[PDB]
Parts: sequence; structure tokens; C-alpha cells
Amino acid sequence: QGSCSLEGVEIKGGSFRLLQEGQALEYVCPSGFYPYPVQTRTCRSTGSWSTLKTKTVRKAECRAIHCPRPHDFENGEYWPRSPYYNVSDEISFHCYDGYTLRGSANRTCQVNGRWSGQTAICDNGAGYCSNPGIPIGTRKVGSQYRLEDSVTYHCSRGLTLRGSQRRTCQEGGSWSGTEPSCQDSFMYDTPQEVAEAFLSSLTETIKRKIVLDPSGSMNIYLVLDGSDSIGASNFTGAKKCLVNLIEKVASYGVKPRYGLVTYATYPKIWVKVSEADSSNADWVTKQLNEINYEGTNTKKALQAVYSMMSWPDDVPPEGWNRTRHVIILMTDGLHNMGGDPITVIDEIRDLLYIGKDRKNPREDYLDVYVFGVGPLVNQVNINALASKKDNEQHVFKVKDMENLEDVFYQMIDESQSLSLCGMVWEHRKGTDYHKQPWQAKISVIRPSKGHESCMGAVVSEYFVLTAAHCFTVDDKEHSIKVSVGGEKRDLEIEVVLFHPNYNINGKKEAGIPEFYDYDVALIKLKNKLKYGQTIRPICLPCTEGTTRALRLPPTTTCQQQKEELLPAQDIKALFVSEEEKKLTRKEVYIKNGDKKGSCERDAQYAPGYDKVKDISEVVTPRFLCTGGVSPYADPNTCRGDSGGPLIVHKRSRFIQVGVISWGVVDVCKNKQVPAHARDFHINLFQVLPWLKEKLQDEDLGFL
DNA sequence: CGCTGAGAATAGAAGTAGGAGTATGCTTGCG
Repeated sequence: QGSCSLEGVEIKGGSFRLLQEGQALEYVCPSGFYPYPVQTRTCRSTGSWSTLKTKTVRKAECRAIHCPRPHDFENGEYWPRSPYYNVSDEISFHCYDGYTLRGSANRTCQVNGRWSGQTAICDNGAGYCSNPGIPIGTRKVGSQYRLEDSVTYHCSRGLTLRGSQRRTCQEGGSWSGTEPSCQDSFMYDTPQEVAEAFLSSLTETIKRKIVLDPSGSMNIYLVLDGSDSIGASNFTGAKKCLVNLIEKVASYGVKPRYGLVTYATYPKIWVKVSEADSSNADWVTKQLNEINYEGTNTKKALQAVYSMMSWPDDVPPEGWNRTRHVIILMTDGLHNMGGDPITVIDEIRDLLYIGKDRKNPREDYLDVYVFGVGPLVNQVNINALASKKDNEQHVFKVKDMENLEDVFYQMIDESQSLSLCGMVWEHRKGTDYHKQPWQAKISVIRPSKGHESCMGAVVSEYFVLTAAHCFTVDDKEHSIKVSVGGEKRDLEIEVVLFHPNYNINGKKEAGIPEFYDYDVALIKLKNKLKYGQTIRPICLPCTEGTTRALRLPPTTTCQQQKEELLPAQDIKALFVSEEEKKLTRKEVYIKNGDKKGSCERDAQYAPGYDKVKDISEVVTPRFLCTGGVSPYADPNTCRGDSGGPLIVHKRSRFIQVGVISWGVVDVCKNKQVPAHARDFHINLFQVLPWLKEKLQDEDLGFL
């Protein structure tokens, strides 16, 4: 229908994107922030846009995210106690007299409005089943843990319950359903979390494995809502996703029967499990890469899956009770019109003889996974379809189709090697240096300026990349100490190579104190580095490793790597910061499009630069600029964050594109901060001949 | 202290129901 005028829709410190032909819009705020008061708006029939209520508000804003308070914690206490918690605010748990603690007892408010770790529980053994516990933000009704006794979970107002709201103590000692969590609107899952939580609970860990039966079979059904952003560009993204899924599942030594269904308003059936080539994984891949477009109706798709399941024999066929069925549904809408599709799932469970017995519940033989995309997905409908298994997650909500691609890219990258550059598998029990293995702390002691706390990046087994200003020639080799993997041992240096075109003494008798052009250095370690779960390399530009990370053909020029890593835009980069021995990822944006000159124009204020006529004499083509308050409130760098990598996070891999060099104003531990507070980084594409010459013998396969 | 038969309300029909609703969830005016 008609559209609305976009005058005044912008949000303080955020951006927006129009969905469904402009009749809707989502607000996107920087990390750690959320749009206040609401995330989405609709186009009225009166020209204007939806109003903002909390109580009508003038204009939207981005405000900091708070982590919920534990509504209660049975058989123990937690502290510090507060009504709400800011980001990066840990809380500890203690259990009462004679109780036993399980779960993470030192949780922490992550940058995503969620608590780090998992649910703390105090239990003794005075019940048949275990203490199901109270996930933070929920409310459990019922405290008796005898057989068949129930417990129910409730979410606060304005929040949506993902998981089970009723768990019954089954015969056994394990609870039914799955642990619930409360979901706010803007809450998205990261591709890392989705990949891990899908792989686990698709598999069991011996590496992993898929547990079929003796003379067992698996039937997998890929259902795609191609009536919106999923079926765009002829399902181009969803094709990659499913190709990598088929590959990764074939890697586990199983030959499953595949089925493939798209649906806009009608279900279109491409691959049926009865076709003899339905277990030929590459036949399925060839037929999948062959799908085409062309109101969303899901019940018909689930009934097509049911027709695949059903049999026309007299009565049953052979091995019906040995086959395990998996239904992977990817949607971005799912306003369940055309009927109520839950009945279809219950008919399916009927047909599989699931939940019709006490010693044979057969819940292992049906898995339903749902991947929701975008803000317009119904958090309740997707959760009602998905399954609920103890210690397993089956519902996911991601923000783009790009993130859904990165999910399966990350899943494929899982078991390549420890030498895969820029690879981080986000685990269940991970510390700081688990998530930034390339980091290297340089310490240089000399009380003329001061304990220079410089970071670094492990680009290979013998080399570490940093910034040249960290060192001088007065600094002698018994004063530079490099540490990796966040250990206590310092490493041994052969030589520290500075760029041949580096000179901080400028341009000194021209009236400029420091000239940071070509401010890169390479530390050659004497010994070798032992790649592990805490020491791993980072990807560099214009190497075939980055070409394989960016999922590109081997005939890719360094210029194409540039135009994908550094286009003329507001590229979303990141870096890592020292914060009380905490390693946190600060996320910034590189002003390389139309804001580039506005960024370089804010160099004037930096020390000794307030009278330089030409600002391009201190800010040279070997610099990228981040910081400021446009288009988002960027975080600035610290004095000790100097030399660290400026990372671009793409296709679930981390590519280094810059070296942190200098900043306009040092405001590090802060938060009224100026808008001319920018940071400059050395572009690693501009110092490429030096890097290639110096790392020629490190197996980086430079382009 | 009684009718409300028409509108509001983050959209917004049109019934009339102390309805409903993707983050929530109602009242006009008449002694």
C-alpha cells in the first residue's frame, strides 16, 4: 500500500532499515545498546509513522542495555544484589547450609543483555529428579521435585519465553522440556552461539558424532520460507547455507535421506525422501542449487513434510521404528496464516509413535530446529514448532541472512585445523584469551615516558605484528617483553624490524612533533610458537588464507580483497582492549566513505597539530580513521591498546586490516567524551610490499 | 450509578464483547 515520510524517523545514535516494502522499519543500535523505547515501527494509513510510547516520546534513542535481576534463587544467595546490572558486571553465587552448587557461579552481564556462563543451581539430592533451577529473569512456580511433579516458568512483562514453561519430572531423573529464557525484542543470537548450540544437540561428543541406530537411518527435511528475505536472489544465501549443512552432516559418516521444500503460499517439493538419489548428498546439492522463485502459509509445508513421513502400506513398512527425523525450518516471517501448524507437528509425533508410552517415549527420533531471521519473526510461533530437549537448544533468531550464512560457515570451519587463521570457536567454558588468541602484549620499561603497554598480533609462528612507536633504539632487548596466550612467561626476541620508511622525528624542524607514517613493526621470536586453544594466528590481507576465509575463488586479486574488506563505506571493524586484565572486544566503524575527510579533519586537535596548515601532512594515505559520534558512538582506544590489530569480522573469520597507531585525545578509562575524539590506524594494504618481503618464509601464501 | 450500539489504540474493523492485539493492551459522555 502507501508509504510514509521518513522525516524524523532517525534514532539518536543508531540507524534503521525498512522491511516489507517500506511498511515497516527496524531500529539498529551499536553493540551493548538497544533502541528506546521500541525497536520497530509500522507505516500508518495516515502518512505518519507509528508513535513511540514507553507516554509519547518525541524521537527515538539508543540507550545502554541492562541485564535482569534474579527474581529468586532457591537454597542460596547471590551478590552484589541490585535491581538491574550494567554490562560487564559480574555476580557470584553461594549455596545455603549443606547444598551443592552446579553451573557457573561467577556469571557476567555480556554485551548482549545476557549473562555469561550458565544457570547456577543449588541442589542436595532430596528429590527424585534434580533441581531444575531458576534461569535469571524467570520465575519458577513449584518446588517439589518428586516423580510426575511439575514446575512452571514465567517471564517478566514485555519479554518472550523461549523454551519450556512446564517441565515434568519424567521416569528417570532428567527433567522434560528445555530450560527457558526470556527474550527481549532486539535480542539476537550470534552466529557463533547458533553454530555451537546447533552442532551440539545435533551430535553427541565421543570430536562429535551423530548417533543413529543399528540398521538405523536419518531423514532430514529442509523447509524454507521463501516468501520474503529468505527467497531473495533465487535463494542465493540459503543455498550456501544448505550446501554447507549437507557437507558438514555428510562429514560424520552418515548417509541420510534428504528432503527439500520451499514455500511462499504453496509448498514446492524439489527432493523427496523416496527418490533413490535422496541419500546421494551431491545429487541433493545439485538439485538444491537448482531452486528458483517462484502470502506465507506454513501448515502446507509441514503437511508436505508429513506426507513424506506417512506411508501407504498395510500397515507399516520395515524399520519405521529405527529412523530418526530432523526438520530444519528457516523462516523470516511466520505469521501463521492458512491454519495452525502445531496440529501438524502433533500429527507427526502421533505417526512416529512419540509420547505414547512410558518406557518408550521415543523423543530421540524427532528433532525440529527453527532459524528465524529478522525482527519481524514471531518469537512464540517459532518456539512452539521447535523441540524442547534437556541441555539442548532448538530455536534461534538471527539478524540478517548474512548472519545465517556465517552460522554454517562457522560450522564448516569447525574441524579444519589449529592453523586456520582468524578462527575462534566460541565454547561453553571459555576464558578471555580463548576468544582473542592472536593477541600479544608488549611491555617496554623506560622511565623517560613510561611503562609503554603495547599490544600485538600473532601473524605467524615466529612473528608478531605491532606498532613501531612502541620501541626506540634506546629501548634495549632486555626491556621488551612479549606475552601470548595470556601467560606469565615472556618470549625471546631475535630482531624487531621497523618499516624502512618510518620516522617519528618527522618532519621535526618543519614544526611537527610526531610523524606516525608507516608505523608498523615486526617482532621476530627466537623460539617457535605452539599453536593451541590459546595461541592461534590472525589472517592478513592479500594472502590466500584470507581468500579462503572470505570464501572466494583462488583467482582473486588483492584488489578484490580490498574492495570486500575495505570498501568506500562505514566498514564495521573491531579491536580488543585492556580493562583490568579483562580482554573485551570494542566494536568501531571505519569512516572510509563520505565521512573520511570529516574524520581526518579531526586530527587538528591532537597534540602539536593545532597549527599544521595541511592536515594531509600528518594523516597520510596509510591511515584508516575510526571514532566519533557518527553514524554511531564509537568507543575510543586506550594508551595500552596501541599496536593491537584492527580487525574486520567477516564470514565468521577475523582478518586484520590495520595497526592501531595514534589518537587525537587520550580519554581511555571513561563518559562525556568529545566528538573530535578519533583514532588512526595504519592500513595494512598500504605496507604490503614490506610485509611480503619480511614474511616470505612463513607459509602465508601471499598473493 | 444507570444506560452507553461510537470510537480509541504504538497498527486499527467495527462490535458492542468489561472483546482482540507479533514489545501493551481501552473509554467516549449524559441530572
